[PDB]
Amino acid sequence: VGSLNCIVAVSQNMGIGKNGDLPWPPLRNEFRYFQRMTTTSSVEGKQNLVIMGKKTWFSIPEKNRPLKGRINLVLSRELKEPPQGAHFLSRSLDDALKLTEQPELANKVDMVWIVGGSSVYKEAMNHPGHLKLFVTRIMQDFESDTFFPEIDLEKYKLLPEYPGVLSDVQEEKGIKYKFEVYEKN
Ligand SMILES: NC(=O)C1=CN([C@@H]2O[C@H](COP(=O)(O)OP(=O)(O)OC[C@H]3O[C@@H](n4cnc5c(N)ncnc54)[C@H](OP(=O)(O)O)[C@@H]3O)[C@@H](O)[C@H]2O)C=CC1
Ligand SMILES: Nc1nc(=O)c2nc(CNc3ccc(C(=O)N[C@@H](CCC(=O)O)C(=O)O)cc3)cnc2[nH]1
Ligand SMILES: [K+]
Repeated sequence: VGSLNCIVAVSQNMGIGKNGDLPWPPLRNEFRYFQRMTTTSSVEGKQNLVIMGKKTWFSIPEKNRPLKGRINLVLSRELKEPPQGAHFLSRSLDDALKLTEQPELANKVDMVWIVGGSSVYKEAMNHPGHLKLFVTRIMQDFESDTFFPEIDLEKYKLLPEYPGVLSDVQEEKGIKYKFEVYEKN
């Protein structure tokens, strides 16, 4: 796999989660952005793969699992088999990427998206070679118990724009946010 994508939404205090859910009220267009970015593939015959930790999997409402139109892979050191509805299970990020090149997934996976949580992001972001980080900056503090680190501008560049990503401040339910894209090579 020659590129990875991470996608995350963060509060001003770097929060991503609280009590097994998001720290903020539901932002429907932000969710639709997540859906669009992770699902969209114009390569006929293939789907994108989403990789996530176990707590992130159980944080998705059961009626939306597995995430439709995507191959869903969960990371766990304890399971077993994939949780009910998930397509695949791997014991590490390295194992997950290796799995995509084996016969079952060989001609089936287009883009790989890392969708959380904290550990999965940390390792992906240190992974050699090309990485893009799609970061939604929610422009408020929210009480949180799970966090995303400050991005190191030594390794990553904030792209001034990116095709298909809106550049202006967004607002839903009185909450302002903006879509950012970072890249390292
Ligand atoms: N705002 C946002 O963009 C997002 C928010 N969230 C929020 O974050 C919280 C969940 O994230 P977090 O608490 O970080 O948990 P994770 O989703 O990362 O789940 C943690 C568990 O996943 C497994 N795991 C994680 N990394 C690896 C690895 N590299 N290899 C093998 N197994 C791994 C382990 O399972 P085991 O113990 O079975 O080994 C671990 O205990 C929730 O509040 C959720 O709502 C989640 C994603 C994005
Ligand atoms: N940008 C971004 N925003 C997030 O909310 C987000 N959340 C997580 C993990 N949490 C979740 C929670 C629910 C769903 C979910 O049910 N998504 C469905 C419905 C989308 C919609 O309502 O429009 C999906 O089909 O993607 C996805 C990820 C990871 N990266 C993110 N990245
Ligand atoms: K496709």
